[PDB]
Amino acid sequence: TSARIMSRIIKITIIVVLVLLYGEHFGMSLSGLLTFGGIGGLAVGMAGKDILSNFFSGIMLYFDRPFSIGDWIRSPDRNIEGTVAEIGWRITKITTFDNRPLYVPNSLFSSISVENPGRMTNRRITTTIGLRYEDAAKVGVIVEAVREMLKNHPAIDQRQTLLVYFNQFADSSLNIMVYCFTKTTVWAEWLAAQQDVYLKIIDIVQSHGADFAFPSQTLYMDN
Amino acid sequence: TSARIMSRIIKITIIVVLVLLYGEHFGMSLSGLLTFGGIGGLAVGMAGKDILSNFFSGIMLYFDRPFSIGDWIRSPDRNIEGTVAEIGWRITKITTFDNRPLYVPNSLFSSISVENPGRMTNRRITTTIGLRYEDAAKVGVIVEAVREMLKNHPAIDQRQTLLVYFNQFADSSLNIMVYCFTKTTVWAEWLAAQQDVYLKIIDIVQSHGADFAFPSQTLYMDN
Amino acid sequence: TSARIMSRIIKITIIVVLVLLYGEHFGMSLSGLLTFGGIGGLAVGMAGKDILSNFFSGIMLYFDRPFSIGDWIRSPDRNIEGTVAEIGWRITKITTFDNRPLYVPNSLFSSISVENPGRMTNRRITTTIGLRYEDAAKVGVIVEAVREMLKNHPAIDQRQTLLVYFNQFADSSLNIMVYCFTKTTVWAEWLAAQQDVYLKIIDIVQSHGADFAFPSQTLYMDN
Amino acid sequence: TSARIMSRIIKITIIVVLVLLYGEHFGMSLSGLLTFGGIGGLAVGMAGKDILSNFFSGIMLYFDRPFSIGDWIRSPDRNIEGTVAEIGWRITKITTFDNRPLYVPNSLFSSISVENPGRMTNRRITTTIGLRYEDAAKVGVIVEAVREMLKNHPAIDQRQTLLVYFNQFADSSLNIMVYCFTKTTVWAEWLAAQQDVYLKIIDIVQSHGADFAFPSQTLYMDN
Amino acid sequence: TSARIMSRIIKITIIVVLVLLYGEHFGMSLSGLLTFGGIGGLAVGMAGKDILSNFFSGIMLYFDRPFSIGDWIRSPDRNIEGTVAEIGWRITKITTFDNRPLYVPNSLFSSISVENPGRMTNRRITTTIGLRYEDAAKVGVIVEAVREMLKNHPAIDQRQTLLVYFNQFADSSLNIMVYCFTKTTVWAEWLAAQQDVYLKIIDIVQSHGADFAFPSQTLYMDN
Amino acid sequence: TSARIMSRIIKITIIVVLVLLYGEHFGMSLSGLLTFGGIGGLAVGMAGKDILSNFFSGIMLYFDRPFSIGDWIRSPDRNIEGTVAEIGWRITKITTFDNRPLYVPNSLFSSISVENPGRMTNRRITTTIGLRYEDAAKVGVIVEAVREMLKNHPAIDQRQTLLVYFNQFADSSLNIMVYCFTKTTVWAEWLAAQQDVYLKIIDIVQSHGADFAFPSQTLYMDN
Amino acid sequence: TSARIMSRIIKITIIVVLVLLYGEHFGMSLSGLLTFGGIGGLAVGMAGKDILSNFFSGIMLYFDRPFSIGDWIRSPDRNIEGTVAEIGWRITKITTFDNRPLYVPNSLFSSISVENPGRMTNRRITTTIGLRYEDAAKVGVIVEAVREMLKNHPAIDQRQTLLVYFNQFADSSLNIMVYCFTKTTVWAEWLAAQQDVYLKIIDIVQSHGADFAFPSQTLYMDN
Repeated sequence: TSARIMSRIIKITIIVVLVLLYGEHFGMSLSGLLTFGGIGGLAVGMAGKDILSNFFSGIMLYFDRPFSIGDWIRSPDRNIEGTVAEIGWRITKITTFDNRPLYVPNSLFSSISVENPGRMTNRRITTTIGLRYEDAAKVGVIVEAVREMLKNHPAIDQRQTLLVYFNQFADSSLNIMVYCFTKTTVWAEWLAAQQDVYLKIIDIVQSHGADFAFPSQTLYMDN
Repeated sequence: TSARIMSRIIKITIIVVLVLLYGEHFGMSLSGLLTFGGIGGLAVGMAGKDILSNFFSGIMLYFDRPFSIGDWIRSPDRNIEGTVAEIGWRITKITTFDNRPLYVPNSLFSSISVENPGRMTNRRITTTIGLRYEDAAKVGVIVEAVREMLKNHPAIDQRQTLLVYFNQFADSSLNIMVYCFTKTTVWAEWLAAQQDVYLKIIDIVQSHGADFAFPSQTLYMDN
Repeated sequence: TSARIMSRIIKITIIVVLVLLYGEHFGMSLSGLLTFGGIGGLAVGMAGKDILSNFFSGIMLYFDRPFSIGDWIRSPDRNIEGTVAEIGWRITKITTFDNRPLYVPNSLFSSISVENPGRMTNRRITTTIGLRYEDAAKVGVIVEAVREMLKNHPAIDQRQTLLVYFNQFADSSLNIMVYCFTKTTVWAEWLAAQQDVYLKIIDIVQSHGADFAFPSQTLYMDN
Repeated sequence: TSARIMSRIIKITIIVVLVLLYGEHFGMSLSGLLTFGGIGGLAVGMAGKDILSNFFSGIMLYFDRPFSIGDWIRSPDRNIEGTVAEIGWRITKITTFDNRPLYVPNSLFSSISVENPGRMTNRRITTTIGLRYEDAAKVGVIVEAVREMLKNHPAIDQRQTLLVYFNQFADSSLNIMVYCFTKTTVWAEWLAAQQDVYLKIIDIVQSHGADFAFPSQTLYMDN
Repeated sequence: TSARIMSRIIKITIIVVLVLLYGEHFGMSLSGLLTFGGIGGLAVGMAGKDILSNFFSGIMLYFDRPFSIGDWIRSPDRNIEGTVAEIGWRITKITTFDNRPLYVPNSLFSSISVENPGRMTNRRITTTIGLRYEDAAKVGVIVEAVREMLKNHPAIDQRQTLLVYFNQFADSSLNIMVYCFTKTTVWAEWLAAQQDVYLKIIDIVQSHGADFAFPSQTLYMDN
Repeated sequence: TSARIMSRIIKITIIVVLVLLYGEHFGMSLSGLLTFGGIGGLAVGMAGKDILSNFFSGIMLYFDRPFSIGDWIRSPDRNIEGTVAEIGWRITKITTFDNRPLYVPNSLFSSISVENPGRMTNRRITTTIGLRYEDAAKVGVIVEAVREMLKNHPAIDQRQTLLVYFNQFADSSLNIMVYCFTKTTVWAEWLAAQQDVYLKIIDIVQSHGADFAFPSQTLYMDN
Repeated sequence: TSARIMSRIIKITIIVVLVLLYGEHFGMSLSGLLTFGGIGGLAVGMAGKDILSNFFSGIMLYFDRPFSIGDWIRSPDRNIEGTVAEIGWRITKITTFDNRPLYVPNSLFSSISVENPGRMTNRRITTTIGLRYEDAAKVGVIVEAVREMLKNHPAIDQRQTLLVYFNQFADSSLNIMVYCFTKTTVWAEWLAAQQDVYLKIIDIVQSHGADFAFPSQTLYMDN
C-alpha cells in the first residue's frame, strides 16, 4: 500500500548516494560538501538517541541475558513486571500478571536494576504482630513460643536466616518482627505455608491472653 | 494567505543554494565557508531534538506497530489511555474513554513502556475481604468455602491462576486475597461476572457470621 | 529610545561581516579563522536551545494545527488549560477559564500530549454511589432500577457505552460505578443533565431504604 | 580595588590575541593551532549554558514583552509571583506581594508558561457549598434561589459564564458548584463583592433549613 | 607535602607543551595530531561542566551582585537561606540562621530565583481567623471592628495594602483573611507588632461572642 | 543458531574495513570520506552513553573496590540493597535479602553514594519513648534511671557515644531520645540486645508510674 | 590473577600507539585517519562523564577544602551526613553517625550545597509551645516569664539572637516561638542545656494554669 511512503524511503537513501557521486564528479566546489555533509551526522545525532540506540543495546543483551524467557522480572525503578515473553531488538514482549503484553523498549534494560525473582532461592515471609501495652509483661514468653514454633515447623528453612524479636517500639503497638524463609518459590505452595503460619501464630498471641492491637486513642471529656 | 510566512520559507531554502554557489564562484575566501558552514549543522542540531526526531521515530513505528488501531494503550509511565485512533508522523490521534482526542507526539512511544490491554487474554479480578479479629477462629473455613466456589463458578477460568489465602495480617483487618481471572476481556461481560462474584462472596462471609470490617479504634475514657 | 541597545544589535551583526571580509583579504593567517570560527557555532549552539527552537517548532505547528483557535486544550502533562487565543511564533496566547492570558512558548507543544476537549463527541458522567453494608442484600435490585433508568432517560446516549455495576468492594462502602455519556459537550446543558441524573438516582437509593454511606468506624470502650 | 581580579580579565583576553598573532607569525607549526584552538570553543561551550544564554534570551524578550512592568506575573510552573519591577539582561527585578525583590534570571522566561493576571478581564469567583444528606430533598429549590440571585446581583457579570449546579456527589457532602465572574479585577473591589455574595448565599442555605455540612462519621458501639 | 600529587600536576601540563613542540619539530606524521588533539578538548568538555563553569559564572556575579554581603537570601527553589557571608569564585560562604556556614557553589546562582528579603521594604503579616458557623450572622460586624482597628493602629502602614474579608468558605470554618504590612523589616520589632495585633484581634472575636473554631465532626450513634 | 544474527555482526564490522580500503584505493573523491566518516563517530556517540560506558566504569571499579563481595551495600539514592554477589563488566550480581538476584549495571556505581553497612563498626540503636504530660514532673528522674542503666549494661559500648535526653517536645507526647551503640554488627546478636534493652527500659517507665503514651485528643460536647 | 584482564589493558593502550605509527608510516591513505580518529574522542566523550570528571573535580577540591577531615557535613540536597573520614580522588570516605562508611564520589561535591555544622558557632534551640484557647487571656504574662528566664539563664547566649513571641495562630493551638542559641556546639552539653530549658519552661506554663495543648475536636450528637 501507500505510494508516498514507499517512495520517500528511496528518496532519503538515493540522495546520500547522489551527494557522494556529485562531489566525486563535480561539486565545485569541494568546500561546500563537508559542511552540508556535517548536518547529516549532527541531525541524525540529535534525532538519534534511543531510537537508534535500541539496536546496539539490544545486541549487548544478546551477548548475555540476565533474564531468560522463563522468568518474571520486577524492577524497583521502572514499573514493569511479570514473565518475560519474547526478546526482540526494537522491543521485548512481556506478559504481566494481568496477562496484558507490555512491549518494553530494549534500551531501558541498559539502565535500571533488573532483579528477577524467577531465579529465587526462597520466599521471605515477613510479618508484624503488635500487642497492646496491656500485654507488655508477657512479651518475653509469647515471643519465645513463636520463636520455638518456626524452628519445628516443616515448611520454613531452619538453616536459613530466622529472626524474631521485640524490635520496634512503634506507635500504639509493640510490633514484633517475624522474619523467616520458605522452601518453594512457587506461588501456591508458599502462600499455603504462609496461611498455615499466620493461623498458628495468631493462636499463640490469642493463647496467652495477649491481644492483637489496633490504632487506639485517649478521648478526654468535660464533666 | 500571509505574505511574510510564504516568503520566509523561500528565504531559508534560497540561501542554502546561495552559499553553495558563492563558494563555487568566489567565497574568498574558501576559509570562511566551513565555519559559517558549521553553525547551520550545530544550530539545527540543538534546535532539532524531538521536533526533528518525530519523523524518524515515527518511521520506526511504521516498520512494526506494537499497537494497531483497534486497541487501547495504557502506559504506566506517561498519562495516555484509550483506543488508538489514527497514526501519523508528527502525531498520533488517540481517543480517550472520555472521547477527547489526545494528539500524542510520536517520539514518546520510543521511550515509555506501552502495554496494551486491548490484546488481553483475560481480566484479573483482584479484591480484598477483611474480617474482624472477632471472626478470627473461623478464618480457615470461610476461606475454604470461598476457595471452593470459584472453582465451580462458570465465569472464572479454573485452569488459570487461582489463589485465595489469608495473606496479609494488616491493620485493623485480616485481609484475604481473592485473585482469579475472567474469560472475556470485554467490558460489560467481565464486570457482570465481577458483580456476580462479589454478591456470592459477600454472602459467604455473612453466612458464617464473620462480619465485614471497617477501620476501628479503641477509645479510652476518664471515670 | 536607548542608544546602547540599538547600537549593540549593529555591533553583533557587523562583526560577522568583518570576520568574513578579513579572512577574504588578509587573516594571516588563515589558520586562526576556523578556530575562532567554531566558537560562534558552538556558543550559539549551547546558548541556543529553546530560545532558537521556538521558531522551527512553531513552523511545524504552522504546517498543521491539532488545536485551532476555537477550542480549549487541557494537557495532562504541563499545566495549561482553557481556550486557545491566538497563535504566534515566539508564543501562543491562551485564555484560561479565569480569563487570564497565559503566553505559552511554542516549543512545549512539541513534547506534551495535547488533548483538546473542545473537539469532544460527548461528556462522560462518572460517579460513585456507595451503600452501607446494611443495604447489602438489596444491592442487586437497587442497581437494576438505576440500570433501567439511564436507558430510558432522554439525555444520555443509550447507544454509547453504558455500564453500571457493583464493581469495587472498597473501604467502608460498597461503591457502584455509574458510567454513561451525555449528548451535548456544551457546559450548561451537560451539567443540567448531570443534576437531573443525580437527583433521580439519589431518590432511588433513598426509595428502597438503602442509605447513602459515609466513612464509619467501630469505637471500643472499657466498662 | 583588587589587582589580581582586574589583571586576570586582561589576561584571558590578551592571550586570545597572542595565539592569533603567533599562528600568523610563526606557530611552527600551523597544525597545533586548530587543536588548542578547539578547546576554547568547546570549553566555553560546556561552561556557557545559561550564563551565556541569558543575554540572547533577554534580547528576545526585548523584541516583544508579554509582561510589561505594570503587571503581576504568576507562573504555574516556577514559583515566581508579584508585580514586574524592572527589566535587565542578566536579571529581572520583580517585587513580590511580600515586597521582597526577587531577581529572576531572564533565561527562565524562555521556558515556563507565564500567565499574567495583571491583564485580566475578570475575576472568577469559585466556591463550593455542601449540604447534609438531610437537606437532600430540598436541593432543587435551594439551588434555584441561589441561581436566581446571581443574575440579579449588580456585581457579577450576567453576560459572562454563570453556572450553578449539583455537580459533585462527593464524600459526606453534596457539593454545589458556584461559578461566576466579577467586574473589577482590582483587589479590594472584587473581594468586597465576594464577601457580599457569600453573606447572601450563606443566608439562603440557612433560610430553607438546609444546613451547611462538615466531615461526619458513623460511630459504632458495644452494648 | 606529597610528591606524587605535586608531580602529577607538572606532568598533565608539560605534555600539552610536548605535543605542541613535537608536532612543530617532527610528528611524522602531522595527521595523528588533530585526532589525539581532539580528545583533549572533548574529554575536558564532558569532564568540565560546573567544575569549570563556576569561575565564569562567578565572574558574571562579579560584574554585578544582586546580593551584597549584608543580606539574607532565601531561594524558593534550592534550599539555601541566611545571611551572605563572603563571596569567592569556587564557592560562596553563607551563614544560616543556625550559624552553620554552608559553602554554596557559585554556578547555582546562575539558575535559581534568588529573592533577598534583606532588601525588604516591609513585612506582610498574614493570618487567618475562622469562626464557627454559630458565629455566622455576626460575621459582618466582627470583620468591621477588625477592619477598623488596623487602620488606627500605629504599627501597620495604613497607606500600604490592607485587606480584610470573608474570603474563603473553607472546611469546618469561616476563614477570614487578615492581610497587612508592618513598618520595620527588623525581626524583633515586627514580631512584637504581630503579637500586639493577634492579642487585640483575638479579643475582638472573643468580645462579640463569636468563638474561635477547631476541626469538628458529627458523630452518629445507635439507640 | 540464527543465520541473520550471526551474519549481521560480520556485516557491521566488514564495512568499517571496506570504507577504510576504499578511501585508500579510490574514494573519489577523498572529500566525501571525512563527512560519512563523521556520522559514525557522532551516531556511536549519541547511541553510546551508558551502553558503552559500562566497561570503562567497570574497569575503574576494578582498580579499587569500595565494596568487596562479602558485604551488603545499601544506597540512600538508588534502591539496591543486600549482599554483593559477583562482579562483572556489563553487570554486577547482587543478592537481596529476599534472595532475588538483582543485576546492577555497573555505571550506576559511578554516581550514587554507596555506603556499605557490611563494614560497620557498630549498630546504633535509636528509639523514642514518649510520656504523657501527666508524667511530666517525674521526667527528670525516669530519664536518669534510664541514663544509668545503659552505662551498666554489658551489651552497649559505654565508651562510644551515649546520649539520653528530653530532646523533643513534640505533639501529644514528651519524646525522649535513647541513642546508643551495640557491639556486634551481626544481626541476631544485636537484635537480641535490642530486645533486652526495650524490655528493661519499658519496665522503668512502668516502674515510676509514668505511662507510655499514644496519640490523644480533646473531645468537646453539647449539654 | 586474571590473564584476560591484565591483557586487555595492554591492548586498548597499544593500539593507540599502532594507529599513531601506521598513519606516520603508511595509512594510505591519510584520509581515513582523522575519521576513525574522531570516534575515539567522541566515544570517550560520551562514555566519559563523571567517571572521568571525578579526578579533575577532586583536584579542585585539593586546591581548597571547605570540609577538613575533622567535621561532619550535612547536605540539604543529597543525603550524606556524618564526619568526613578520608579524602581520595575517585572517592571520599565518610563515617556516618551509624558508623557505616559511605564512599562518596567526589564529583558530587561540585554541585550540592555542603554546609558543615562541624564549623558551627552555636546551636539554635527552636521549640514550640502551644496553649489552649482557654489560656488565651494569660498569654501576655506567660510569654513574659519565659521571655525573662532565657536572659537570666547561664547556658544561652544573651548577646545572640533571642526571640520569643506569640507568632503563629495555628490550628487548635496558640503556638509560641522559642528561639535561642546555646554556647557549646558539642552534643551532650547542648542537649543537656535543652533538657534544662524545657524542664524550666514546662513548669512555667504549668505554673500559671495555662495548660499544654493537643489536637482537639468538637463532637456533635443527636438527642
